[PDB]
Amino acid sequence: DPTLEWFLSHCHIHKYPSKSTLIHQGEKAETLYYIVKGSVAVLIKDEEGKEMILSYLNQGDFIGELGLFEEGQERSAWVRAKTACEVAEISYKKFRQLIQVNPDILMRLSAQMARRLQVTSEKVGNLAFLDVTGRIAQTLLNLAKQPDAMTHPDGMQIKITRQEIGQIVGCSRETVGRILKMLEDQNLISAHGKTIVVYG
Amino acid sequence: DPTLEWFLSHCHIHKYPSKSTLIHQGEKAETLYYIVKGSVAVLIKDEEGKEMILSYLNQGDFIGELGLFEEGQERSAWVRAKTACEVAEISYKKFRQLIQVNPDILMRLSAQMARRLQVTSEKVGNLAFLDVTGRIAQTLLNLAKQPDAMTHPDGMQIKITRQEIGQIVGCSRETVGRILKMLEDQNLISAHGKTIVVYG
DNA sequence: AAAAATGCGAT
DNA sequence: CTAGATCGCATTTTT
DNA sequence: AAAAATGCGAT
DNA sequence: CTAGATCGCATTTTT
Ligand SMILES: Nc1ncnc2c1ncn2[C@@H]1O[C@@H]2COP(=O)(O)O[C@H]2[C@H]1O
Ligand SMILES: Nc1ncnc2c1ncn2[C@@H]1O[C@@H]2COP(=O)(O)O[C@H]2[C@H]1O
Ligand SMILES: Nc1ncnc2c1ncn2[C@@H]1O[C@@H]2COP(=O)(O)O[C@H]2[C@H]1O
Ligand SMILES: Nc1ncnc2c1ncn2[C@@H]1O[C@@H]2COP(=O)(O)O[C@H]2[C@H]1O
Repeated sequence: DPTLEWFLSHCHIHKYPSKSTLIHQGEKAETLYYIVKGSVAVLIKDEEGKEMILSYLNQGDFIGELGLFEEGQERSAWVRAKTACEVAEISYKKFRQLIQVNPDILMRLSAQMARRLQVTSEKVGNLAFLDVTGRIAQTLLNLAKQPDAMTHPDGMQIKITRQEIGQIVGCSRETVGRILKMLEDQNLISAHGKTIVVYG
Repeated sequence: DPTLEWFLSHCHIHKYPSKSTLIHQGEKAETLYYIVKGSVAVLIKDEEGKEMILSYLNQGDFIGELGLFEEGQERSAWVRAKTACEVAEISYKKFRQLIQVNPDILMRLSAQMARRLQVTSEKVGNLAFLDVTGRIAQTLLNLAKQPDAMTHPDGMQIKITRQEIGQIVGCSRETVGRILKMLEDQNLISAHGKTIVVYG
């Protein structure tokens, strides 16, 4: 779209290698991010260090928008890179100015926030209403419908650790591994290492 | 603020008695709400009918904003009145027009969405990281810091059923009642019926 | 060759 | 009862 | 006088 | 093991 090259034209483009940190929880927020290319993960932590992924984010997504509305706000979560990234970055102070010339970009953001709120809420009912099995099941399903999913003769093929599915459904990596074995025991999937074939 | 009487001036003011439904899950969303007075509850459901409160909302809060950004969107949750209410209502079609004359009101909304996303996320870690006891504890604490909380000689006094705390922390009313007894067993609170004194 | 991820499995 | 978290390391799977 | 909310407590 | 969900109704607490 037209207003994109414009917005982009006023941003600092930065790169972040996979596994790195773009945003740190608790720090003063003054910057806005826009993923130009790559995937990141939004995570929160417990006192011990156990992580909980709240979302994944991709091209076309803004990051660090939450601290843009109320003075002296802190980052609400850690944001780490899943792959290599190319993020457009801009100063809140700056951004505020762009949306005056054109509030339409502010709209584009608010929409995202709306979608985000929808899914988080959806994620709340999930933790409240489904048991691990169901949560893992719904996850392999979502994962398989993703574009980065590999096409395989018996269904779709994904790659991910028991550990990370655990940080997604909110359980222990041990519980994942066991539910996994059961889902295979029931001929629903077929896992070998990080590779899981979700049968169709 | 000035832009308020303005926005308000273009809304239909409606009243809703306590226990009633302002928004129904799954229906076509075309209206925006603004709580002028009163408290509501945002809830989602499981196939059985068990409810899960995602939030409470008060004066100064917008409701039904999520379906305002993408064409043909459906309400994401039920919104029910906790008390009697006076809600300002307006057509999305209309609203869209007000934020052109003044995108500043759109800002006010987006902020709310930001805060909402923060707390829901906070609520996700809670379900993932805390056990019922801890969740109930954090809840009586929050409830007691609320303005509608009654001031009592030994601390703060709140009124609420075991059933509803359950729909808040996401557990069975039976589990609430038992944790309650334990918290009293430990001289932390003192419950008699819907009344609970959270000792200070 | 390492660093990460796993599973044990009886509590 | 039913569903999950633990634990310290050696064994196995991935960068 | 009802309608709602509770607790049983052994599984 | 530790933490929670169940179940059908009579008893108790609230509108
Ligand atoms: N309730 C939870 N219990 C345990 N781990 C959790 C929870 N919620 C999120 N997690 C995280 O998810 C991870 C799954 O695998 P791990 O056992 O290695 O470590 C777990 C934590 O880091
Ligand atoms: N629940 C969520 N879902 C999706 N993205 C989120 C969520 N919570 C936080 N984020 C993103 O992660 C960012 C962390 O820092 P900010 O608070 O600046 O802004 C946050 C959002 O961009
Ligand atoms: N995981 C859950 N298990 C049971 N009830 C739940 C859950 N999440 C939300 N709830 C709701 O919270 C209510 C608490 O009291 P009830 O047992 O009457 O009914 C429960 C459901 O309506
Ligand atoms: N997680 C949430 N926290 C707070 N309010 C919410 C949440 N999810 C939905 N709502 C509100 O409830 C409304 C239900 O209908 P809408 O989707 O129009 O818009 C929704 C929001 O106004």
